Amino acid sequence: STATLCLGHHAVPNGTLVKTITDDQIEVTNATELVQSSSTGKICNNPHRILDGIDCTLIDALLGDPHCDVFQNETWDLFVERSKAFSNCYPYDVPDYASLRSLVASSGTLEFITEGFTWTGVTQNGGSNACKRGPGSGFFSRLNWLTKSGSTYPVLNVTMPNNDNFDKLYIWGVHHPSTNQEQTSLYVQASGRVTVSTRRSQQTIIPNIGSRPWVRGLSSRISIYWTIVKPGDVLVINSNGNLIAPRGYFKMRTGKSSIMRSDAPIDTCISECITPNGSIPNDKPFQNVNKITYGACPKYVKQNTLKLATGMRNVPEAIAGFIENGWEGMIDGWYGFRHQNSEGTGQAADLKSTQAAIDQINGKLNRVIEKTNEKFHQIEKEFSEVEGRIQDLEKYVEDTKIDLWSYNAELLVALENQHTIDLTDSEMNKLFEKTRRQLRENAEDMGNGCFKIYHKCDNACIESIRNGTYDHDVYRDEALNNRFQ
Amino acid sequence: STATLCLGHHAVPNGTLVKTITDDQIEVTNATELVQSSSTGKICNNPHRILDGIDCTLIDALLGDPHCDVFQNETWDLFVERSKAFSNCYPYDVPDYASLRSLVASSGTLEFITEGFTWTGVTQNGGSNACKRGPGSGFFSRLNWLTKSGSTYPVLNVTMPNNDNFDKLYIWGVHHPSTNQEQTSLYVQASGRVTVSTRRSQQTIIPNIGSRPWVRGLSSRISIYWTIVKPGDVLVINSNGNLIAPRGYFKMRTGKSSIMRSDAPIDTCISECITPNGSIPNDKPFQNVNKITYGACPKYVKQNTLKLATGMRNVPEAIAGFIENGWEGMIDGWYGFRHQNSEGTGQAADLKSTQAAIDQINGKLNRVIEKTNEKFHQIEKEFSEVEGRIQDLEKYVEDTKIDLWSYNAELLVALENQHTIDLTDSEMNKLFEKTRRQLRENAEDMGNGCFKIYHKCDNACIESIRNGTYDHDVYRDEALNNRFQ
Amino acid sequence: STATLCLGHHAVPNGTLVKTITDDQIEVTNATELVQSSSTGKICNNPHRILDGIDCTLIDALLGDPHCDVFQNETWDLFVERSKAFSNCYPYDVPDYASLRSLVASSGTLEFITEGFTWTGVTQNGGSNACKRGPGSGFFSRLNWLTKSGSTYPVLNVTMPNNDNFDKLYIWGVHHPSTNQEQTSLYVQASGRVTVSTRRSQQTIIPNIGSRPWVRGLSSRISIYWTIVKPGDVLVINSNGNLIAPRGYFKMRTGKSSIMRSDAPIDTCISECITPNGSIPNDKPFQNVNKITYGACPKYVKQNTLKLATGMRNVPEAIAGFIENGWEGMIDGWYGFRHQNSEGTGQAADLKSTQAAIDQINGKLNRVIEKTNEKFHQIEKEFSEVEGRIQDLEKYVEDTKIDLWSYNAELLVALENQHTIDLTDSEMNKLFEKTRRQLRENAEDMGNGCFKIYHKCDNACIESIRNGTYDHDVYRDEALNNRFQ
Ligand SMILES: *[C@@H]1O[C@H](CO)[C@@H](O)[C@H](O)[C@H]1NC(C)=O
Ligand SMILES: *[C@@H]1O[C@H](CO)[C@@H](O)[C@H](O)[C@H]1NC(C)=O
Ligand SMILES: *[C@@H]1O[C@H](CO)[C@@H](O)[C@H](O)[C@H]1NC(C)=O
Ligand SMILES: *[C@@H]1O[C@H](CO)[C@@H](O)[C@H](O)[C@H]1NC(C)=O
Ligand SMILES: *[C@@H]1O[C@H](CO)[C@@H](O)[C@H](O)[C@H]1NC(C)=O
Ligand SMILES: *[C@@H]1O[C@H](CO)[C@@H](O)[C@H](O)[C@H]1NC(C)=O
Ligand SMILES: *[C@@H]1O[C@H](CO)[C@@H](O)[C@H](O)[C@H]1NC(C)=O
Ligand SMILES: *[C@@H]1O[C@H](CO)[C@@H](O)[C@H](O)[C@H]1NC(C)=O
Ligand SMILES: *[C@@H]1O[C@H](CO)[C@@H](O)[C@H](O)[C@H]1NC(C)=O
Repeated sequence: STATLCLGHHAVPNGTLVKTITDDQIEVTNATELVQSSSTGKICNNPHRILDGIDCTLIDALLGDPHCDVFQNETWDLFVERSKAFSNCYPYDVPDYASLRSLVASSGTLEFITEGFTWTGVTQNGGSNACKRGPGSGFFSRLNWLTKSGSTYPVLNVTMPNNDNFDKLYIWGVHHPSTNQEQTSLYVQASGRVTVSTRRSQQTIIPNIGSRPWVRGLSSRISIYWTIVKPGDVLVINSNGNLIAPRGYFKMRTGKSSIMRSDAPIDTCISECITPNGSIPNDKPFQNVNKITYGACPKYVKQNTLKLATGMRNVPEAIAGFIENGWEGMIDGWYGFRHQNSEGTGQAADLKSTQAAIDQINGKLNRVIEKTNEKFHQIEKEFSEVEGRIQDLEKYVEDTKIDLWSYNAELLVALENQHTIDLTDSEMNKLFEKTRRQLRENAEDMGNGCFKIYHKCDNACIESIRNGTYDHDVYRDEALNNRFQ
Repeated sequence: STATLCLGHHAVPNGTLVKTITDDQIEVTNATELVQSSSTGKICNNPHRILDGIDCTLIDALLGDPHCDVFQNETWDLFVERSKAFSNCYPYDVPDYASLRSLVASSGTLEFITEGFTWTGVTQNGGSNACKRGPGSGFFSRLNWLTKSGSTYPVLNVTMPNNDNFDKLYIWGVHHPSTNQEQTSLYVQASGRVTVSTRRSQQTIIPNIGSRPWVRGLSSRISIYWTIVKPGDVLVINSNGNLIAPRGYFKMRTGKSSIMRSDAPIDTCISECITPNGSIPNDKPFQNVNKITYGACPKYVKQNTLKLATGMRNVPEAIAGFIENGWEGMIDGWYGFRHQNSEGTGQAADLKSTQAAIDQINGKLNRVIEKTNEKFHQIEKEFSEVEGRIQDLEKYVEDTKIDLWSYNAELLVALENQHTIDLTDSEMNKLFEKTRRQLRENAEDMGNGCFKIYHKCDNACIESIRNGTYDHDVYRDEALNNRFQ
Repeated sequence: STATLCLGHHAVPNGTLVKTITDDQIEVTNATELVQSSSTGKICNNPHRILDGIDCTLIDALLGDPHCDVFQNETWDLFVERSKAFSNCYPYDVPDYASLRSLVASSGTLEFITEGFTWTGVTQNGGSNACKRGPGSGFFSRLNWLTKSGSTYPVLNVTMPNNDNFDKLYIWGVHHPSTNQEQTSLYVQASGRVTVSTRRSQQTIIPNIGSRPWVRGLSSRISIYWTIVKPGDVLVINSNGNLIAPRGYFKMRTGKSSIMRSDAPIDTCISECITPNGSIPNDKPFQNVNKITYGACPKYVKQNTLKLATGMRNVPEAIAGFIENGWEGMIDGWYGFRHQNSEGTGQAADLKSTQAAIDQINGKLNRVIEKTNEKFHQIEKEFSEVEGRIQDLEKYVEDTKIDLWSYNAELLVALENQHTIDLTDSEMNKLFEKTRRQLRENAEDMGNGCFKIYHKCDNACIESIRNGTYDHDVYRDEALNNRFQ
C-alpha cells in the first residue's frame, strides 16, 4: 500500500490574456485593466470648485462682458470654458491672449478691487451700442472708456501704488478706431498713445487708426493688455489718447486653479480627475480618455488596453498535479494539495503560499508608480488657431511626454506580468521543494508535480505533510522497504 | 554495464559581447544591433513625396523668388531645404520667420489661388532690379508692390471673405524704404501704415523709414507678415502706405508634411525614415544618425552601439554537459542530448526546448517597444541663429527627450538581455529536471549536467528518454541493483 | 557516525529596509542611498570658474553699471547672480530680458572690443545723475548716450562690418524720455527712431515719450536691445533720435557657460555639481536638492530617499542553515559552510560564490545609468515674474522631466533590488545544488539548507566538499550502508 500527494494550483475556464517580456500573449487567471478608457460623460463638481462658463470665455468674464456680469468675483479650481461661448460687447483682441488667459486661470479669481483713479479733464464711462449693458449703451464693467471732455483731451497721467502684500493685475486697453475722423472726434490728438509702466516694466502702445471688419456694428477694436504690479511697486498710466483705462485691479493669487475647454455638463457627484470628456475615476494608474487633465488624474497613454496580471498563469486541465495541468476544482486557495490514499481521495489548499503570493501580488504596481499625479495647471494641448513655433513646441512636448509614458506603461505592464508569472511559478516550485524536503527518502517525484509516498499515509499523515509537522523517520524503515525492495 | 546521458547547449567560437543587469560584459552566441549608426547617404524619394529645394528656401518659394518659380503650387510630404539656397529678389525679413516656415511646411502645399483684389487709385505690379524676373525688373510673383498713381496714394481699404471650407493664408508685406525721399516718392504720405484684420485678429505695422545694408543694390526691405483667415471669417486690408499686398491666398492643409535642412542628394529608392544625413532603414528600434527625423524613424539615442542578445549565453568548451561547458559541435538545435552507451556515442538536439526558447526570443523587443514612431512635423533642433529663450527651450526639450530615450534604451537592452540569459538557462535547467523526472531512480546526476544511468540503455532507450516515452519501471529492478549494490 | 554540512549566508542585526518589485519593504544587509538629499551649503569654485555677482545682475555687468565696473571683461563657466543684486544707474528695461541674459550667460564672456563709431554732428558721452560714475554724472560704460550738438540732431547713419571669424554682439538702446520738452531738448526731432540692421536682420524702435515712475530721480527709461552680427555680415545703425549707441561689441563665444540665481557663498573647494543651495557631491546617481543644476550633476527626483540594496536579503537567526535562518556570526564571507562532525563544529566561507555575488553587485547601477549627465546651460526653472505661456511651458517641460526621471529612478531601484535579492538567493541555491552534486548519494538534504552526510567526515573531507575536490566514490560503499540500512 502506497499513497500519492500531488501539488497543484487553481485554474479557471475564464482565462484572461496578458502581455509579458517572454510571451506575446499568455493566459492568466485574473487581470486588471490599468487604462481608464471610458469616462462618465459629466464633470463632477467636487472636490474641485467648477465654474461653468455657460456662454462666457475667461477674458470676457474678466473684462466684464454684460452677459458675463454673473461671473464678477467668481473663484474656481477649474474654469470650464464652453465651445458655445461668444462675445457680445465691443470687439476686442488680446495680443498674447493665451498668456493672459493662462495667468488669469492660474490666478483662480476675478476678485476686482476698484481704485480711485483720478481721470481729470476727460469724460469717463464711455459706452457703445455693441455692448448693450441692459437697455442703452454700455461697456466692459472692469474697464473705463475715456473720451474727450469739451474740446481737448489732456495728457492723462496718473499713478497708483501697490502698498499691499500681493500682486495686482491691471487689465487696460487701447482703442484702435476706424477713421481719423473717429480718432479726432473721440481723442483730439491725431494719433494717441498709451504708456503703462512700473519701476521695472513697460508697455507703450500707439493705436492703429484703420478700418477693419464690422463686428457688432463697429470697425474699431480694443487691444487688451495687462500689467502685473508687485508689492511695493507702483503703476503709472500715461496717455496722449486712445486709453481704455482700468477701474481697479484683479487680486492675483497662486494655487491649484486652471481652465479647461469642454462641452460636458456639470453634475453633482464626486471625482478627483476631470477631462474635457467628463470626470473619470482615478483608480487606475493610466488612461486613454484625454491628455488634457485636471486634478489627481492618471497618466495619458496611447494604449487603449493594458491588462495587469493580478493572478497567476492559467493551465486549465491518477490525480496529476502542476507539472501537467492546473486544477479548475480548487477555489479554497491558490496553491494546494490533492491526495489519494486508502482512506479516500481528497483536496486541501495551502494558505501559506497562497497568502504569500497574494501579499506580493496585491500591492505590486503601487510600489513603482506614483500616488496619482496631481497636475492642476498645464500647457494647452488642443489648439484651434495656427501659430507655428510655440504651438509646435507645445505639441511636441506633450507628444514626447505621451510617447514616453506609453512606453513606460507598456514596459511596466510587461515587467510586472512577467514577475507575477515567475513569482507564482516560484511559489509553486517552492512549495514543491518544501514537500520534497519533508519527504526526504519516503517519497519519489513522479514527474507530474506529484510525490508517490511509499508508506501507508492516512489523512492525518497527509495533513501532517500539508502543515509541516511530517517527521520522516517514523515511516522511513517502511518506505525504504517499499521503494528499493 | 551503464549508460551516460549528458544534456547540453550549443556554443560558438564567435561569441558576441552584450550588457545585462548582472554582468557588465557577458558572452552570448548571437546578438543584434538595435542602434542604426550609419545612413545610406541619400534621401530616398518614396513613399514620401520629397521636394528638392535646389537653391530655394521655403519662404522664397512661397513669396515667388524668380529662381523659385519652378516651385509654384508644389506639394510635399517633406521639403528638403539646401544649405546652398540663396535669395535673388528684393531683400526681405520675416518677423517670426520660423513660425511662418513651420506652418507653411506643415501646410504641405504652396497652392496659390489668385483673388480679385480691387486696388484702386494705385499702381500695381511694382518691381525692382533686385529681382530680375527674367529680363527687366520684377517682384515676388505672389505679392503685389503697390505704388502711387499720379500725385496721390489713397487710403487703400479692401475686403475679401472666406466663403470656402478651409483656412486661407494671406502672405502680405510692408515696405521699409531707406529715405523719406523714397517714401514720399513711392507713397505720398510721409509715414505709411499697413493694417490687416479679421473679425478676431489684427496686425498693424508702421513702416521703418531708415537706411540699412545694401543687399542686391537696395537699402530697403520687405517685412513679410501673414494672416490666416478661417472659414466664415473675412480679411480686410487697410493701408495708408507702404503696402506689399497679396495677389491671393495659399490653400492651407493639415497633414504629414514637414521641412528638413539637408544637403544629401535625393535618389530613387524606398525608405520610410529620412534624416539630414540621408534615408536610413527603420528595421532597428533605435538610431544614432541624427535627432532630426521624418517618417517612420527609430528613436534617437546617444549610444553608438546597443547589442541585444537574440541568443543564449556562450560557454565554449567523458562527454560532459552543460554544468561544465557548452557544445561547439551542435548545430542541429539549441539544447540537446549527448549520450554514451555500448552501441556508440551520439548526439541529438531537442527541438521542443529549442523552439520554446526561439519562440520566446524571436519576438521579445517588439512587445515592449512601438511599431516605429511616425513623427512627421517636429520642432527645429539645429539652429544657425542665436535667439535665447525659445531656442534654449527647444534644445532643452530635445535633449531631455534624448537622454530619457537613451536611458530607456540602455535599461531595455540590459533587461531583455538578462531575461534572455535567464530564460535560456531556465530552459536548459527545465530540460534537465524533466529528464530527472523521467529517470526517477534509474539515474544519478553526475554533477556535470549529466545523468549516469545504471541500466544498459540502447540507442532506442536513449531516444525514449529524449522524446519523453521513457517508462522507468521497466528498468527499475536492474538500475536499483546496479546503484545501491 | 555521521556528519552534517549546512550551507548559509551572512546576516546582520542592523538590517536596512529597501523596496523591490515583489515586496513593499524587505530587509537587506547593506544599502546605499542613491538620492543626494543634502548639500554642502557652499558653491565650490573648482573645476568650474565661478564669478560672484556680488551686487550685480548679468545685464548690469554687461551694460556697465558703475558698481559692476569690476566685471569688465570677466569670463565664467557659471555666473552666480545674487538676490542682493541691484541697479544703480539710469533706469532701464530689456524687452526680452531673459533671452539676452541667457545668450550672454552661454556666451561666457563680457569681452568688450571698442570700435571706432563715427557719430558726427552729435554730442557723445551723455550722462545722468542716476549713475554717478564715481563723482559727477556718468552712464553705462558700454553704451554711449548721444545728444544734440548745438541746434540740430542729424540723421545718424553709420556702418560697422564684421570682418572677423566670430559673432559680434552689439548692445544698443533707445531712450524713452518723459516729456516732449525733454525729447526736443535732447533730440531736436519731435519723435525719434532707432533702426539697427544687418543684411538679414532688423530692429526698428520708435521711442515712447511718456512719463513713468521715478527710479533714481528719472521718469525716463532705456529700452535695451541687442543685435548679433555673424561673420561676413555688417551692422548699420540709423537713427532719427533717441539712440543709446554701442561703443563696441561683446565677443560672443559658445561653450559650457551658464548663469544661476543663488545666495550661497563661494568657497575654495572642488566639486563638479553646483546648485543654488550650494555644491553637492556627484557620487550618487540622483538628487533631491534642486532641479536647477550646473555641471556633472545627478538627476533630480522628487523622492527624498531611494535605498539600493548593495547587499543580500537579511534573515537574522543542530547547526541549521539557510532555509531556516541566516548567520550573524559569519563575517569571513557572504556565503559559507558550517559543519558538525566528530572532530568538532566549525565554519568557513566560500569566496567563490561570495566574490561572484560581489562582482555582480558592485557594478550594477553604473551599467544602466549614465556617467553623470553634464548639463551646463538649461532653461530657467524658478521664475519671479508672471509671464503666462512660455513660463508655463518651461514649468511643464521641467515637471515632465522630473516626474519621468522620478518614475525611472523608482522603477530602477525596485528592479535592481529585486535582481540583487534574486541573484543572492540564486548564488545560495547554486552553491547548494553544487554541494548536492558533489554528494551524489552520500548525503541527504535535511530540509534546513543542510546535508546530513552518512559517512564519517573529518575536517579534511569537509574541506574537500568545500573546495570541490570531494570524490563521492571513496565513501559511497559506507554511505549507502549507513543510509538505506
Ligand atoms: C467684488 O470684489 C471686491 C472684493 O473685495 C469687493 O470689494 C466688491 O465690492 C465686489 N463687488 C461685487 C458686486 O461683488
Ligand atoms: C506724471 O505723473 C507721474 C505720477 O507718478 C509723475 O511722475 C510725473 O511728475 C507727472 N508728469 C507730468 C508732466 O505731469
Ligand atoms: C475625448 O474628447 C476628445 C476631444 O473631444 C476626443 O478626441 C476623444 O476621442 C474623446 N475620447 C473619449 C474616450 O470620449
Ligand atoms: C496654381 O494654383 C491654383 C490652384 O488651383 C491654380 O488655380 C492656378 O491657376 C495655378 N497656376 C499655375 C501656373 O500652376
Ligand atoms: C473700408 O472698407 C471696409 C470693407 O470691409 C469697410 O468696413 C469700411 O466701411 C471702409 N471704410 C472706409 C472709410 O471706406
Ligand atoms: C549626421 O549629420 C549631422 C549634422 O550634419 C552630424 O552632426 C552627424 O555627425 C552626422 N552623423 C552621421 C552618422 O553621419
Ligand atoms: C577689455 O576687453 C578687450 C579684449 O581684448 C581689450 O581690448 C580691452 O582693452 C579691455 N579693457 C580693459 C580695461 O580690460
Ligand atoms: C547710410 O549709411 C549707410 C552705410 O552703410 C549707406 O548704406 C547709405 O548710403 C547711407 N544713407 C544716407 C542717406 O546717408
Ligand atoms: C534648495 O533651495 C530651494 C530654493 O531656495 C528650496 O526650495 C529647497 O527646499 C532647498 N533644498 C535644500 C535641500 O536645501
